[PDB]
Amino acid sequence: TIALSEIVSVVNTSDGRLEVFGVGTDKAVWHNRQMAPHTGSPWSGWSSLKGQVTSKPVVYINTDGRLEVFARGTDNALWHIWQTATNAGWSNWQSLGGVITSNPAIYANTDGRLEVFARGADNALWHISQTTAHSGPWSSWASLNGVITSNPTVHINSDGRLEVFARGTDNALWHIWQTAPDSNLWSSWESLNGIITSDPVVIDTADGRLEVFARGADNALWHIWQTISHSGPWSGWQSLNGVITSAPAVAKNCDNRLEAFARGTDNALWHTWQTVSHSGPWSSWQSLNGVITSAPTAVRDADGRLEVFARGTDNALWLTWQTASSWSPWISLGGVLIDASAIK
Amino acid sequence: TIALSEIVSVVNTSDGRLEVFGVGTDKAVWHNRQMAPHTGSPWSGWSSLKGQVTSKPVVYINTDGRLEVFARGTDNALWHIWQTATNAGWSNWQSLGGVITSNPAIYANTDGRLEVFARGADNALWHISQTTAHSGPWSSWASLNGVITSNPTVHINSDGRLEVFARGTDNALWHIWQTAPDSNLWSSWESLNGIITSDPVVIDTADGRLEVFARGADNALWHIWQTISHSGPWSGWQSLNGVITSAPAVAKNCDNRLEAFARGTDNALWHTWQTVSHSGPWSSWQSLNGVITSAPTAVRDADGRLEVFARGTDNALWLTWQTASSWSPWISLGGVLIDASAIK
Ligand SMILES: OC[C@H]1O[C@@H](O)[C@H](O)[C@@H](O)[C@@H]1O
Ligand SMILES: OC[C@H]1O[C@@H](O)[C@H](O)[C@@H](O)[C@@H]1O
Ligand SMILES: OC[C@H]1O[C@@H](O)[C@H](O)[C@@H](O)[C@@H]1O
Ligand SMILES: OC[C@H]1O[C@@H](O)[C@H](O)[C@@H](O)[C@@H]1O
Ligand SMILES: OC[C@H]1O[C@@H](O)[C@H](O)[C@@H](O)[C@@H]1O
Ligand SMILES: OC[C@H]1O[C@@H](O)[C@H](O)[C@@H](O)[C@@H]1O
Ligand SMILES: OC[C@H]1O[C@@H](O)[C@H](O)[C@@H](O)[C@@H]1O
Ligand SMILES: OC[C@H]1O[C@@H](O)[C@H](O)[C@@H](O)[C@@H]1O
Ligand SMILES: [Cl-]
Ligand SMILES: [Cl-]
Ligand SMILES: [Cl-]
Ligand SMILES: [Cl-]
Ligand SMILES: [Cl-]
Ligand SMILES: [Cl-]
Ligand SMILES: [Cl-]
Ligand SMILES: [Cl-]
Ligand SMILES: [Cl-]
Ligand SMILES: [Cl-]
Ligand SMILES: [Cl-]
Ligand SMILES: [Cl-]
Ligand SMILES: [Cl-]
Ligand SMILES: [Cl-]
Ligand code: NA
Ligand code: NA
Ligand code: NA
Ligand code: NA
Ligand code: NA
Ligand code: NA
Ligand code: NA
Ligand code: NA
Repeated sequence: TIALSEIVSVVNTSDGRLEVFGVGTDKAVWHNRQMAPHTGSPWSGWSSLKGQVTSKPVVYINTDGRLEVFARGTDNALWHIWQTATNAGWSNWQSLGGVITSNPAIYANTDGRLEVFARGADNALWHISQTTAHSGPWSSWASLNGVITSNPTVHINSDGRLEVFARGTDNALWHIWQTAPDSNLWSSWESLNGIITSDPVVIDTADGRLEVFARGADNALWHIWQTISHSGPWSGWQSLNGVITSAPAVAKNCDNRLEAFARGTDNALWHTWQTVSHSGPWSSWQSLNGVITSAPTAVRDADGRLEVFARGTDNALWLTWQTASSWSPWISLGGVLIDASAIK
Repeated sequence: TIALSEIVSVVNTSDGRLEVFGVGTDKAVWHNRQMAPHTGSPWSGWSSLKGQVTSKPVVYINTDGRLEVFARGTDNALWHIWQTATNAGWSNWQSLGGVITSNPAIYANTDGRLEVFARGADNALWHISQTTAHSGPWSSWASLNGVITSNPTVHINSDGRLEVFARGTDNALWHIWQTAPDSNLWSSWESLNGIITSDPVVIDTADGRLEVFARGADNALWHIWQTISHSGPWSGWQSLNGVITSAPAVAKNCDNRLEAFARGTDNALWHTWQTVSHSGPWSSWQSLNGVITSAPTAVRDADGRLEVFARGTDNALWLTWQTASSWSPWISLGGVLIDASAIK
C-alpha cells in the first residue's frame, strides 16, 4: 500500500489558466478550468471528456501548448486524448496498447517528444514515446526493468536527461536516468535507500537539482536531493517532520521557494515551506484547515500564487490559494470525484 | 539609425545563475557570471571567450542547458561558440558562413532545434537552424525576404510558432510567422504600422500573447500586443509615455507583471511597470538613478527579482536589483565594454 493519493492532475495552460482533471463515479475523465489567467478566476464547472479509466488521469502539455491526457483503460492498455489545437477541442480516446499496472508518468524530452512510463504486468518499468516532437506515431513499448511497488514519477535534469523514481520491493526509493538527452540509453536502477510509505514526488530546484519528497516509515515527510546540478551524489534522506495521512504534494513559489502540502492526523491541510530564499531553512508545519479526503494537489498560477486542490467530505473538489497576508477560505468547485489510482 | 542599444546579452543558466556577455575594445567576447543562484551573488569578473565580433554577441540556452553564443565575425559570417557540456567549458569559435548585416536573433523551435535570424547583404531576413535538437549539423541558409532597417527579434507563440519582428523601410513595425511549429513554412511579411526609432523588443504575457515595445517618433515608449493568445488581430499602438534616449528593455516580475526600462533625458535609468497583477494598468515612470551610456538590460534572477545592467560613464557594467522595499544602489562589475551592434 501507499499513502492516500492526489485525486486530480492540474496544469497551467499555454494561456496561463489552471485546468484540473479528475475521475467521476462512472469512470469518465472530467475537467474544470479557470476562465481567466488570475488567482480567484471563475471556473467552467466540470465537463466530461468521456473514457473509462482504471488509473489517475495525468495531463501533460506538449511543447506546442496542446494538452494531452494519459490514463489506463478497462483493458489495462495505455489510452490518451489530446487537444487538436492549443486550448481548443479534443480528439477521441485512442489506445497506445500495452498492459500497465500503474498510473502513467509523462515528460517531454529536450527534442519535444513526450515519453510515458508505467509499471507493467511483470512489475518492471515500461516506456513508449512520440517518434517526433508533439506528434505521432508512437514508438514500440519496451522495458527499463526494475521491480516497482509505487506509481513512478519522471522529471528532467537541468542537462536534459530524463530520470525516473519509484519504490522497490525493499520499500527503498530507486531511480534510473537517461545517459544522454532524447536517448534510449539508460543507466542501471540504483537505490537511494530509505523506507517510503507514499508515492515519491520530484521537482527541480531553482539551481537545477532534482529533489524527491515521500512519506517515511514514521509517517513524517522526508526528502533527498542531488547535491549539485544534474549530478550525484545525493544528500541522503532528511526529515521535514510532521505526521501525514496522505501523499505529499510539492510546488515552487514564484521566488522558487519549495513548499510541501499534505493531510494531517486532524484531516486538515498542512504545509511547510523554505523560508526567506530558495534552498533556505524549512518552516514549522502550519494548518490551512479544511477537512480533506485526498492528498492535496499544489500548482503555481499565472499571478505566481500557489493554489491547492483537495477532495472534501462531500467528494467535491475544494480550493484554497495564497493571498498577500495568508491563504483564502476553502471554496467548493463541486463535482463528485473518486480516487482511481491504479496503485493504492 | 536606432536608439542606443543594449550592450550585453544575459541569461539565467540551467543552474539559476545570471551570465552576461559583452564586447571589449579589442572586439573579443567577454562573460561575467554569478557564483551563486541568488540576488546579490558575488560575480566571477570578466573573462575572455576570444573571437573577433562585429555585432552584439547574443547568448541563448539550448534545450539541454548548454549556452551557445552567436555573433557576426570580421568576415561578416555568422560565428558561434557553445558549452561542450551544461555549465562546463566552451568550444572554439566556428563559422556558420553566410553574410549578415544585423545582430543575430535566436529561438528554440518546439523540437529543440535553435533557429537563427539575421539581416543579409540584400537587406532581407535570412535564417539557418540546427537540423536536430541542440545539435549540428546546421541547415543551409535561406531568405524570408522583406526589407529590414533594424535588428530583428524572434519569439515563440504560445502554440509553438516562431514569429519575427523588424523595422521596415517605411519605419513601421513588420512581422512574419511560422504557419506550423518547427516548420520551414512562413507567412508573408505584414505591417503592424506605427513609426519606431528603436529596435523592437518582444515578450510573451502570462496569458500567451506576444507584446512588442519600441521607441516612437515622439521618443515615448510605445507597445502593441496580440489581442488573444497566439492570434491576431493586434491591439494597435498604445503609448506608455516617457521620453527615452535608449532602446527599451522588458522583463517579467515573478508574478508575471511586465516591467519596461530605458535611459531618460537626464541619462538616469527609468522604469514603468504593470501594477497589481499581470496585464494591470501601467505605473508612472520612476527613476532608478545612475548615469548610463547604454540601453539597460533586464532579467529575472533565481530569487524571482529583476536585475538591471547598464554601461556607466567609465564604460564599466553597473548593476541594480529589486529589494523588498525598492531597488539596490548601483554597484560596478567593472570591465570596459563597447557597443558592437551591427546596426546603430
Ligand atoms: O500531433 C498530434 C497528436 O497526434 C497523435 O497522433 C499523437 O498520438 C498525439 O500524441 C499527438 O499529440
Ligand atoms: O550521471 C548523472 C546521474 O548520476 C547519478 O550518480 C545520480 O544519482 C543521478 O541522479 C544523475 O542523473
Ligand atoms: O542547498 C541545500 C538545500 O537544498 C534545498 O533544495 C533543500 O530543500 C534544503 O533542505 C537544502 O538545505
Ligand atoms: O510567502 C512566504 C510563505 O508565507 C506563509 O505565511 C505562506 O502561508 C506560505 O504559503 C508562503 O510560502
Ligand atoms: O550538439 C553540440 C553543438 O554541436 C555543434 O556541432 C553545433 O554547431 C552546436 O550548435 C551544438 O550546440
Ligand atoms: O495566424 C496566427 C498569426 O496571425 C496573425 O494575424 C497575427 O498577426 C500573428 O501574430 C499570429 O501569429
Ligand atoms: O489585456 C490587455 C493588457 O495586456 C497587457 O499585456 C498590456 O501591457 C496592457 O497595457 C493591456 O491593457
Ligand atoms: O513590486 C511592484 C513594483 O514596485 C515598484 O516599487 C518596484 O520598484 C518595481 O520594480 C516593482 O515591479
Ligand atoms: Cl463518470
Ligand atoms: Cl480522434
Ligand atoms: Cl472518445
Ligand atoms: Cl537495472
Ligand atoms: Cl495514514
Ligand atoms: Cl505562469
Ligand atoms: Cl474513492
Ligand atoms: Cl577585447
Ligand atoms: Cl571546437
Ligand atoms: Cl576560438
Ligand atoms: Cl513577404
Ligand atoms: Cl535620444
Ligand atoms: Cl529561475
Ligand atoms: Cl562604444
Ligand atoms: Na503557463
Ligand atoms: Na531528453
Ligand atoms: Na513528474
Ligand atoms: Na503522483
Ligand atoms: Na534558470
Ligand atoms: Na517551433
Ligand atoms: Na527574442
Ligand atoms: Na535587442
